[PDB]
Amino acid sequence: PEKKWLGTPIEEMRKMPRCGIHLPSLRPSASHTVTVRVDLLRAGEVPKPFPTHYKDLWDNKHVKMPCSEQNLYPVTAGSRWELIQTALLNKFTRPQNLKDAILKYNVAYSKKWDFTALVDFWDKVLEEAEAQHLYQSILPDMVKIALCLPNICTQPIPLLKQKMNHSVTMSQEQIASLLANAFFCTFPRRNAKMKSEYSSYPDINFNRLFEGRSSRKPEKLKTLFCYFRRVTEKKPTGLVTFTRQSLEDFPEWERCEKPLTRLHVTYEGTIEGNGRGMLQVDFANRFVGGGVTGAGLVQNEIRFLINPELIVSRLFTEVLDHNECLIITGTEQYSEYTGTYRWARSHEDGSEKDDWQRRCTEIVAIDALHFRRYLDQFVPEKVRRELNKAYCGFLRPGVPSENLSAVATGNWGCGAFGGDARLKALIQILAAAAAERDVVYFTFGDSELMRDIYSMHTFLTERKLDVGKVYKLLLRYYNEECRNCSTPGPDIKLYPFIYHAVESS
Repeated sequence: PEKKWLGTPIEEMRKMPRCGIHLPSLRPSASHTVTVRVDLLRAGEVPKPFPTHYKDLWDNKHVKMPCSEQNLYPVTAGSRWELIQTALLNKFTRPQNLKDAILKYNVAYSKKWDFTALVDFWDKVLEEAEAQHLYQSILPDMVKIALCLPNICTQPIPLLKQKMNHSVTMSQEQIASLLANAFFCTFPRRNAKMKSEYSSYPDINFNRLFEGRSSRKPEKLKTLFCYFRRVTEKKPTGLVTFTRQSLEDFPEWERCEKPLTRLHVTYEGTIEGNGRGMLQVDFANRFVGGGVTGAGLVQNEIRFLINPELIVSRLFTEVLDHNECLIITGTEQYSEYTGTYRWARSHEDGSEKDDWQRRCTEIVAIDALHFRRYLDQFVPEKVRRELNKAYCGFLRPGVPSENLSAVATGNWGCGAFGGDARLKALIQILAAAAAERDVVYFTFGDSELMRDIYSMHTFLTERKLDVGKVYKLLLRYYNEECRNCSTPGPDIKLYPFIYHAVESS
């Protein structure tokens, strides 16, 4: 029988907080927006906002806040924020009450936004007492934090545009207020099909969670209301950092002399459960979070539900270009799940916090390409694209490699997305090697794949092939077995080809 895991013992892999650099003082800079009072930051205390009082920017470089005095609506032109306040400061006893409240400041979508799934959740899925608690406690508490937005998020939030290398660090409390607003669909300029300014950003308002008959919707709502119940009953005290990273220069893959690093590979366990303290790869959509606020539940998006603070990145994160990723440090897990997705129960996150009061949970969104024609991914241009995407996700400029955790990852962009698991494993191993990080690879039930990955890594390591030598083998595979292949896949597979090439010298 196959073993459960192979390679380096997982406990010998580096992880946070132990491996981490000494953090300098948290402070704003040209590359770092910090929305809280750093001098008053104290463990277990809700951070205070900086500035003390709301300051507004309504322009193309910052989030358009719903509480802006430039957020106008027909009443003459009147305050949409005052209308939002009046709409939401009402008693809800039936789901149509919530629908009508939300539509008061979204009149243009009165017909276009269906609320069938919300109605069904409220009346059919919840028991009478659960529904009562929803509308007597949770929803009014959600309204309170949402309408406190100008007192909570006092500092303009910059848009993380393409090509920006920039960080935003905000409190979990600030994020809660932002997400309560997203639930009540209050963010202006984020709704229209013909959107101009925000066409290159993901949806943020939660309207599409309320629509349709999908049996998935009630499980999404359960998971989000678990979060909203938690943060309203006990205000979170941590910080979260969102960093856009955009690299212009990449390794010279054909000549790279860096050695392969360590590997732990296993067909049991999960990235979030067993990669604690490690850099956790989110198998992302280029629109980060993908369809999380609307339809379907695909590769990675479950993470955005169980760590819902990740969702707020959609407010300010432009669609990722090929050379870009988003790194999120400090999100908390609020829910556990089974499966077929179903909310199981709440989660009490036990992670330690770093010196900036950020939970030791680092997630990187990197989007694989889709391969609608299988052989496309072996073309050198496409191998390099994926290498560079992974490398951007793994690299930490100016951080010594000894202070970097192992990368916790798995079958990135494979299955129905068209990626070949064995190629993608080797691509991630090479990118990790170039960024000088070890790899913890979860195959999620596939024990033969675990063995095949371990066997290849062992062979390449023992024969002392560096990144460049392995890349050259991938080029040979393309040129000799793929370029002229007239069938969907070649007769000789990649790993067998690599073994024979090296063994024949």
